[PDB]
Amino acid sequence: HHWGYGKHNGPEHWHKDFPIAKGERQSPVDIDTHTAKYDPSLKPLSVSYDQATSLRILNNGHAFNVEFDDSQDKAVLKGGPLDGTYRLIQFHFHWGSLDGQGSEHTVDKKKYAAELHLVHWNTKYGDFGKAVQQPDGLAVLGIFLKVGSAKPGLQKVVDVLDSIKTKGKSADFTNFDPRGLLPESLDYWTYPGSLTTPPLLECVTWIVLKEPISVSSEQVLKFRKLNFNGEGEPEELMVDNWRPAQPLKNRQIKASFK
Ligand SMILES: NS(=O)(=O)c1ccc(F)cc1
Ligand SMILES: [Hg+2]
Ligand SMILES: [Zn+2]
Repeated sequence: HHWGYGKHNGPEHWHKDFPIAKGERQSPVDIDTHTAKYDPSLKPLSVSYDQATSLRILNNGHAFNVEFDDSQDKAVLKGGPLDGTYRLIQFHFHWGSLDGQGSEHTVDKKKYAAELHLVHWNTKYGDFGKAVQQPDGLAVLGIFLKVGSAKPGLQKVVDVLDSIKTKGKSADFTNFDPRGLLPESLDYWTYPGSLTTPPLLECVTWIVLKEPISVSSEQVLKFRKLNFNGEGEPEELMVDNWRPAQPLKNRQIKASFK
């Protein structure tokens, strides 16, 4: 009836309705650290999230998204491998049923427990819908999450999950500061890719951070208690909402550090 991550509508079937799945610049991919080219001409990232306005949080049956007011240049990403300004529209996570899987990108075949995606769109295109029709319309900042110590800034997110347990539920989520989810260093790898969920459009410049953030076992436990199903339908726990690594093909992954 629609795509998902189950046996019958999972990643291995998406190509049937989304032919782009077998394309040339699909994500995610495995980051081979020994083959990434150090590119000294890449500039440092400029993450300016101080006037950021979160509006709400919702469960959409695939994951949960925290949405921001993107009608103005209030929270932006610039510099790095980018030309122009990209406005923050929302962020979400991909996670697993077990601590040893959950991330979409891998490092030297290594899978982390989850992965954060901060989605931005190229302001030169006017709105989000126009950006997805261009090769450089989107910029997604990806951060790996590892099980260890509790992350203070993640707790607000964790406290509200209970109010959006099933598909379609939302709740107001104001005054959330996204800066509390970043690691100390902004060293990164970059490559041309795509959305990791249908429609799988190849409009993305991926920026994967080297240093992961650590979150407590209890914090990740609460993610696994959400539901794929809407209210009143049989329960299907929301876990393993990740796409396996795709072939690199004719692409090169660059690194901003030696
Ligand atoms: N997971 S992701 O590639 O960052 C993604 C971003 C925006 C979407 F609308 C759908 C998927
Ligand atoms: Hg595109
Ligand atoms: Zn994502």
